[PDB]
Amino acid sequence: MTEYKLVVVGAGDVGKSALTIQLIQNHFVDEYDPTIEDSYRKQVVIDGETCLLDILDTAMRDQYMRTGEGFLCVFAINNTKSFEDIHQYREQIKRVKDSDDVPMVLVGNKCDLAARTVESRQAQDLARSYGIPYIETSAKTRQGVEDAFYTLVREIRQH
Ligand SMILES: Nc1nc2c(ncn2[C@@H]2O[C@H](COP(=O)(O)OP(=O)(O)NP(=O)(O)O)[C@@H](O)[C@H]2O)c(=O)[nH]1
Ligand SMILES: [Ca+2]
Ligand SMILES: [Mg+2]
Repeated sequence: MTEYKLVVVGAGDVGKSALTIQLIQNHFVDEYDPTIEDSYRKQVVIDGETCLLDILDTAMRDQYMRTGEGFLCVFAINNTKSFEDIHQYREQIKRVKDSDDVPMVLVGNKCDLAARTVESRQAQDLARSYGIPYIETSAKTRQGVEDAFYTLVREIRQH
């Protein structure tokens, strides 16, 4: 079966682990729940293709990073700095992959919140400038979580 190596990156506490554990185990990380594990493997069927997903939940990180085939770049919609950090995460990925054209989706997480400081349009516009999809997610409600990871798999297949 086909394999996909996915890497989840982003600033602290944006929800990298929550998104990954929600996709892998269908439960929501809260305050004091374990996010010590950094790697996850899951067999899933995606558009009729049985897929083996390796997911690296980032906190020898560079050797792991270089092997990623696609990247979820995550910020939280109530964390302006995490959104401003995205450009640096993308630049790092581009350098370690040695490519201007890496499968990537921009994820705006925590879209369940009743107040936000990062507007959807400005994330939409940044993603357009990168040529990549933008998906708003909630690891809490599961909204868009499968959409984000599967869209990333589809971007890797398009590559
Ligand atoms: N309301 C809400 N809170 C969320 C959501 N996703 C994560 N959180 C909360 O945000 C905090 C950090 O989540 P976590 O997944 O650990 O983030 P992280 O990016 O893995 N942090 P770290 O860099 O420490 O690995 C936790 O309190 C978690 O419950 C979400 O979609 N909605
Ligand atoms: Ca293999
Ligand atoms: Mg984490």
